Amino acid sequence: SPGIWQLDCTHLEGKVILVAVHVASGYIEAEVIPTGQETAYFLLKLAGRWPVKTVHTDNGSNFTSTTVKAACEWAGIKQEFGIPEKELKKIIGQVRDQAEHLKTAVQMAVFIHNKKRKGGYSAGERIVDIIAT
Amino acid sequence: SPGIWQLDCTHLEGKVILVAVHVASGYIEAEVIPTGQETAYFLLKLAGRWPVKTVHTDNGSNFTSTTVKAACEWAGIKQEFGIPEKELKKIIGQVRDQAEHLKTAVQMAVFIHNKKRKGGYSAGERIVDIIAT
Ligand SMILES: Cc1ccc2oc(C#Cc3cccs3)c([C@@H](C(=O)O)C(C)C)c2c1
Ligand SMILES: Cc1ccc2oc(C#Cc3cccs3)c([C@@H](C(=O)O)C(C)C)c2c1
Repeated sequence: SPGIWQLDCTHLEGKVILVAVHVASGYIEAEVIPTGQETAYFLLKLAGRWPVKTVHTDNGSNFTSTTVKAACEWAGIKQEFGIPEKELKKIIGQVRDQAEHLKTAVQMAVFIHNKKRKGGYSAGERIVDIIAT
Repeated sequence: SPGIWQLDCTHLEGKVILVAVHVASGYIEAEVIPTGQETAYFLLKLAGRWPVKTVHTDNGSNFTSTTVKAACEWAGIKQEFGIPEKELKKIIGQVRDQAEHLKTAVQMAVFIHNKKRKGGYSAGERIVDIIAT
Protein backbone atom coordinates (compact mmCIF):
# COMPACT_ATOMS: atom_id res chain seq x y z
CA SER A 1 0.00 0.00 0.00
CA PRO A 2 1.11 3.72 -0.35
CA GLY A 3 1.94 4.33 3.36
CA ILE A 4 3.74 1.06 4.54
CA TRP A 5 7.34 1.61 5.73
CA GLN A 6 9.99 -0.67 7.30
CA LEU A 7 12.36 0.90 9.77
CA ASP A 8 15.80 -0.65 10.67
CA CYS A 9 19.19 0.14 12.28
CA THR A 10 22.48 -0.45 10.46
CA HIS A 11 26.06 0.44 11.71
CA LEU A 12 29.36 1.84 10.22
CA GLU A 13 32.40 3.59 11.82
CA GLY A 14 30.78 3.12 15.32
CA LYS A 15 27.72 5.22 14.41
CA VAL A 16 24.06 4.24 14.02
CA ILE A 17 22.36 4.71 10.60
CA LEU A 18 18.52 4.85 10.77
CA VAL A 19 17.03 3.48 7.48
CA ALA A 20 13.31 3.89 6.46
CA VAL A 21 12.38 1.84 3.34
CA HIS A 22 9.03 2.49 1.58
CA VAL A 23 8.14 -1.18 1.02
CA ALA A 24 6.30 -1.12 -2.36
CA SER A 25 8.93 1.21 -4.03
CA GLY A 26 12.34 0.42 -2.39
CA TYR A 27 12.66 4.22 -1.75
CA ILE A 28 14.88 5.00 1.29
CA GLU A 29 15.53 7.75 3.80
CA ALA A 30 18.45 7.33 6.23
CA GLU A 31 20.20 9.40 8.88
CA VAL A 32 23.21 8.92 11.17
CA ILE A 33 22.04 9.38 14.77
CA PRO A 34 23.63 9.24 18.20
CA THR A 35 18.45 7.13 21.34
CA GLY A 36 14.61 7.14 21.05
CA GLN A 37 14.58 10.97 20.78
CA GLU A 38 16.38 10.76 17.38
CA THR A 39 14.01 8.02 15.98
CA ALA A 40 10.91 10.02 17.12
CA TYR A 41 12.27 13.14 15.32
CA PHE A 42 13.30 11.15 12.21
CA LEU A 43 9.78 9.62 12.13
CA LEU A 44 8.03 12.97 12.58
CA LYS A 45 10.08 14.52 9.68
CA LEU A 46 9.45 11.48 7.47
CA ALA A 47 5.66 11.69 8.17
CA GLY A 48 5.44 15.41 7.12
CA ARG A 49 7.22 14.51 3.77
CA TRP A 50 5.27 11.29 2.76
CA PRO A 51 2.18 9.27 3.67
CA VAL A 52 3.41 7.20 6.62
CA LYS A 53 0.62 4.97 8.00
CA THR A 54 2.30 1.78 9.32
CA VAL A 55 5.96 1.37 10.36
CA HIS A 56 7.27 -2.20 10.66
CA THR A 57 10.21 -3.17 12.91
CA ASP A 58 12.02 -6.57 13.27
CA ASN A 59 12.45 -6.60 17.10
CA GLY A 60 10.93 -5.02 20.25
CA SER A 61 13.25 -1.95 20.82
CA ASN A 62 10.78 0.63 19.26
CA PHE A 63 7.80 -0.72 21.28
CA THR A 64 9.63 0.40 24.53
CA SER A 65 10.31 4.12 23.61
CA THR A 66 7.67 6.31 25.23
CA THR A 67 9.03 9.08 22.88
CA VAL A 68 8.75 6.98 19.63
CA LYS A 69 5.13 6.25 20.80
CA ALA A 70 4.25 9.97 21.24
CA ALA A 71 5.68 10.85 17.75
CA CYS A 72 3.63 7.92 16.28
CA GLU A 73 0.46 9.03 18.17
CA TRP A 74 0.93 12.64 17.02
CA ALA A 75 1.49 11.90 13.35
CA GLY A 76 -1.07 9.00 13.16
CA ILE A 77 1.52 6.19 12.59
CA LYS A 78 0.70 2.59 13.63
CA GLN A 79 3.69 0.53 14.76
CA GLU A 80 3.58 -3.14 13.64
CA PHE A 81 5.98 -5.97 14.59
CA GLY A 82 7.14 -8.41 11.88
CA ILE A 83 8.37 -6.55 8.76
CA PRO A 84 5.81 -7.29 5.94
CA GLU A 85 20.45 -2.46 3.33
CA LYS A 86 23.66 -4.29 2.27
CA GLU A 87 23.17 -2.36 -1.04
CA LEU A 88 23.15 0.86 1.09
CA LYS A 89 26.61 -0.07 2.59
CA LYS A 90 27.71 -1.11 -0.94
CA ILE A 91 27.05 2.45 -2.31
CA ILE A 92 28.51 4.11 0.89
CA GLY A 93 31.76 2.16 0.09
CA GLN A 94 31.64 3.36 -3.60
CA VAL A 95 31.42 7.06 -2.39
CA ARG A 96 33.08 7.16 1.10
CA ASP A 97 36.34 8.88 -0.16
CA GLN A 98 34.14 11.67 -1.76
CA ALA A 99 33.07 12.99 1.70
CA GLU A 100 34.77 13.95 4.99
CA HIS A 101 31.81 12.90 7.28
CA LEU A 102 30.02 9.52 7.30
CA LYS A 103 26.61 11.30 7.34
CA THR A 104 27.47 12.91 3.91
CA ALA A 105 28.48 9.57 2.32
CA VAL A 106 25.11 8.10 3.63
CA GLN A 107 23.10 10.89 1.92
CA MET A 108 25.21 10.50 -1.26
CA ALA A 109 24.34 6.76 -1.17
CA VAL A 110 20.61 7.43 -0.51
CA PHE A 111 20.74 9.83 -3.50
CA ILE A 112 22.22 7.17 -5.77
CA HIS A 113 19.92 4.38 -4.41
CA ASN A 114 16.78 6.47 -5.00
CA LYS A 115 17.81 8.01 -8.41
CA LYS A 116 19.33 5.06 -10.39
CA ARG A 117 17.19 2.61 -12.37
CA LYS A 118 17.21 -1.18 -11.63
CA GLY A 119 15.28 1.37 -18.86
CA GLY A 120 12.51 1.41 -16.19
CA TYR A 121 11.77 3.33 -12.98
CA SER A 122 13.87 4.56 -10.05
CA ALA A 123 12.74 4.05 -6.41
CA GLY A 124 12.18 7.84 -6.42
CA GLU A 125 9.83 7.69 -9.51
CA ARG A 126 8.16 4.54 -8.05
CA ILE A 127 7.14 6.10 -4.64
CA VAL A 128 5.76 9.18 -6.40
CA ASP A 129 3.95 6.96 -9.02
CA ILE A 130 2.35 4.82 -6.24
CA ILE A 131 1.23 7.92 -4.22
CA ALA A 132 -0.27 9.64 -7.37
CA THR A 133 -2.34 6.54 -8.50
CA SER B 1 8.40 23.42 -13.33
CA PRO B 2 8.80 20.16 -11.24
CA GLY B 3 12.33 20.87 -9.88
CA ILE B 4 12.30 24.68 -8.98
CA TRP B 5 12.92 25.41 -5.27
CA GLN B 6 13.37 28.62 -3.24
CA LEU B 7 15.68 28.48 -0.27
CA ASP B 8 15.53 31.01 2.65
CA CYS B 9 16.64 31.59 6.27
CA THR B 10 14.17 32.43 9.05
CA HIS B 11 14.92 32.85 12.84
CA LEU B 12 13.26 31.95 16.23
CA GLU B 13 14.66 31.55 19.79
CA GLY B 14 18.16 32.59 18.49
CA LYS B 15 18.38 29.62 16.09
CA VAL B 16 18.43 29.52 12.28
CA ILE B 17 15.59 27.67 10.43
CA LEU B 18 16.50 26.64 6.84
CA VAL B 19 13.30 26.59 4.67
CA ALA B 20 13.10 24.99 1.14
CA VAL B 21 9.79 25.75 -0.66
CA HIS B 22 8.89 23.81 -3.85
CA VAL B 23 7.61 26.83 -5.82
CA ALA B 24 4.73 25.34 -7.91
CA SER B 25 3.25 23.36 -4.91
CA GLY B 26 3.99 25.40 -1.73
CA TYR B 27 5.49 22.15 -0.25
CA ILE B 28 8.17 22.86 2.40
CA GLU B 29 11.13 21.20 4.09
CA ALA B 30 12.80 23.02 7.00
CA GLU B 31 15.52 22.30 9.54
CA VAL B 32 17.03 24.15 12.51
CA ILE B 33 20.78 24.48 11.92
CA PRO B 34 23.72 25.99 13.75
CA THR B 35 27.13 27.56 8.55
CA GLY B 36 27.56 26.51 4.87
CA GLN B 37 28.25 22.88 5.91
CA GLU B 38 24.64 22.54 7.21
CA THR B 39 23.06 24.09 4.02
CA ALA B 40 25.20 21.80 1.76
CA TYR B 41 24.01 18.73 3.76
CA PHE B 42 20.38 19.93 3.83
CA LEU B 43 20.55 20.45 0.04
CA LEU B 44 22.13 17.04 -0.61
CA LYS B 45 19.38 15.29 1.48
CA LEU B 46 16.64 17.31 -0.23
CA ALA B 47 18.05 16.37 -3.71
CA GLY B 48 18.02 12.57 -2.95
CA ARG B 49 14.27 12.88 -1.88
CA TRP B 50 12.87 15.09 -4.76
CA PRO B 51 13.80 16.45 -8.20
CA VAL B 52 15.88 19.52 -7.31
CA LYS B 53 17.14 21.29 -10.46
CA THR B 54 17.29 25.03 -9.64
CA VAL B 55 17.52 26.62 -6.17
CA HIS B 56 16.68 30.33 -5.92
CA THR B 57 18.05 32.61 -3.16
CA ASP B 58 17.22 36.31 -2.38
CA ASN B 59 20.78 37.55 -1.57
CA GLY B 60 24.45 36.62 -2.22
CA SER B 61 25.32 34.52 0.93
CA ASN B 62 24.93 31.07 -0.85
CA PHE B 63 27.06 32.16 -3.86
CA THR B 64 30.09 32.51 -1.44
CA SER B 65 30.02 28.98 0.18
CA THR B 66 32.58 26.77 -1.53
CA THR B 67 30.79 23.87 0.31
CA VAL B 68 27.22 24.80 -0.91
CA LYS B 69 28.81 24.91 -4.43
CA ALA B 70 30.32 21.38 -4.15
CA ALA B 71 26.96 19.92 -2.91
CA CYS B 72 25.20 21.69 -5.86
CA GLU B 73 27.85 20.42 -8.35
CA TRP B 74 27.57 16.87 -6.99
CA ALA B 75 23.78 16.64 -7.06
CA GLY B 76 23.35 18.63 -10.35
CA ILE B 77 21.65 21.71 -8.76
CA LYS B 78 21.89 25.13 -10.47
CA GLN B 79 21.91 28.10 -8.10
CA GLU B 80 19.96 31.15 -9.38
CA PHE B 81 19.72 34.64 -7.81
CA GLY B 82 16.32 36.40 -7.70
CA ILE B 83 13.60 34.08 -6.32
CA PRO B 84 11.19 33.32 -9.27
CA GLU B 85 7.25 31.73 5.77
CA LYS B 86 5.20 33.92 8.19
CA GLU B 87 2.62 31.05 7.93
CA LEU B 88 5.45 28.68 9.06
CA LYS B 89 6.02 30.84 12.24
CA LYS B 90 2.21 31.05 12.62
CA ILE B 91 1.90 27.20 12.87
CA ILE B 92 5.09 26.94 15.07
CA GLY B 93 3.26 29.33 17.52
CA GLN B 94 0.07 27.13 17.36
CA VAL B 95 2.17 24.00 18.35
CA ARG B 96 5.22 25.32 20.32
CA ASP B 97 3.85 24.17 23.80
CA GLN B 98 3.42 20.59 22.34
CA ALA B 99 7.24 20.10 22.06
CA GLU B 100 10.30 20.59 24.31
CA HIS B 101 12.75 21.48 21.43
CA LEU B 102 12.26 24.17 18.75
CA LYS B 103 13.36 21.69 16.03
CA THR B 104 10.34 19.42 16.95
CA ALA B 105 7.81 22.30 16.77
CA VAL B 106 9.31 23.20 13.28
CA GLN B 107 8.74 19.64 11.99
CA MET B 108 5.23 19.60 13.55
CA ALA B 109 4.55 22.87 11.66
CA VAL B 110 6.02 21.52 8.37
CA PHE B 111 3.75 18.46 8.86
CA ILE B 112 0.66 20.64 9.26
CA HIS B 113 1.68 23.04 6.42
CA ASN B 114 2.20 20.16 3.97
CA LYS B 115 -0.85 18.01 5.03
CA LYS B 116 -3.74 20.54 5.42
CA ARG B 117 -5.84 21.70 2.46
CA LYS B 118 -6.08 25.43 1.47
CA GLY B 119 -11.97 20.51 -0.40
CA GLY B 120 -8.92 20.56 -2.74
CA TYR B 121 -5.26 19.52 -2.55
CA SER B 122 -2.54 19.75 0.11
CA ALA B 123 0.99 20.99 -0.73
CA GLY B 124 2.02 17.34 -0.16
CA GLU B 125 -0.53 16.01 -2.77
CA ARG B 126 0.39 18.93 -5.12
CA ILE B 127 4.21 18.21 -5.27
CA VAL B 128 3.54 14.52 -5.89
CA ASP B 129 0.83 15.37 -8.52
CA ILE B 130 3.24 17.75 -10.37
CA ILE B 131 6.13 15.18 -10.33
CA ALA B 132 3.83 12.31 -11.59
CA THR B 133 2.37 14.35 -14.58
C1 LIG C 1 29.82 17.09 -1.89
C2 LIG C 1 29.16 17.37 -0.55
C3 LIG C 1 27.75 17.54 -0.53
C4 LIG C 1 27.09 17.78 0.68
C5 LIG C 1 27.83 17.87 1.87
O1 LIG C 1 27.41 18.11 3.08
C6 LIG C 1 28.38 18.12 3.94
C7 LIG C 1 28.26 18.37 5.48
C8 LIG C 1 28.06 18.54 6.66
C9 LIG C 1 27.86 18.64 8.16
C10 LIG C 1 26.86 19.33 8.87
C11 LIG C 1 27.02 19.19 10.31
C12 LIG C 1 28.13 18.41 10.72
S1 LIG C 1 28.90 17.88 9.28
C13 LIG C 1 29.58 17.89 3.27
C14 LIG C 1 30.97 17.80 4.03
C15 LIG C 1 31.61 16.44 3.75
O2 LIG C 1 32.17 16.14 2.68
O3 LIG C 1 31.54 15.60 4.65
C16 LIG C 1 31.91 19.02 3.85
C17 LIG C 1 32.87 19.21 5.12
C18 LIG C 1 32.76 18.95 2.56
C19 LIG C 1 29.21 17.70 1.86
C20 LIG C 1 29.88 17.44 0.63
C1 LIG D 1 5.43 14.47 19.78
C2 LIG D 1 6.89 14.43 19.36
C3 LIG D 1 7.22 13.93 18.07
C4 LIG D 1 8.54 13.89 17.64
C5 LIG D 1 9.56 14.33 18.50
O1 LIG D 1 10.85 14.36 18.30
C6 LIG D 1 11.49 14.84 19.32
C7 LIG D 1 13.04 15.02 19.44
C8 LIG D 1 14.24 15.16 19.42
C9 LIG D 1 15.73 15.45 19.42
C10 LIG D 1 16.77 14.77 18.74
C11 LIG D 1 18.07 15.35 19.01
C12 LIG D 1 18.06 16.46 19.88
S1 LIG D 1 16.43 16.73 20.31
C13 LIG D 1 10.58 15.16 20.32
C14 LIG D 1 11.03 15.80 21.70
C15 LIG D 1 10.31 17.14 21.88
O2 LIG D 1 9.12 17.25 22.22
O3 LIG D 1 10.97 18.16 21.68
C16 LIG D 1 11.00 14.86 22.93
C17 LIG D 1 12.07 15.29 24.03
C18 LIG D 1 9.59 14.76 23.58
C19 LIG D 1 9.26 14.83 19.77
C20 LIG D 1 7.90 14.88 20.20
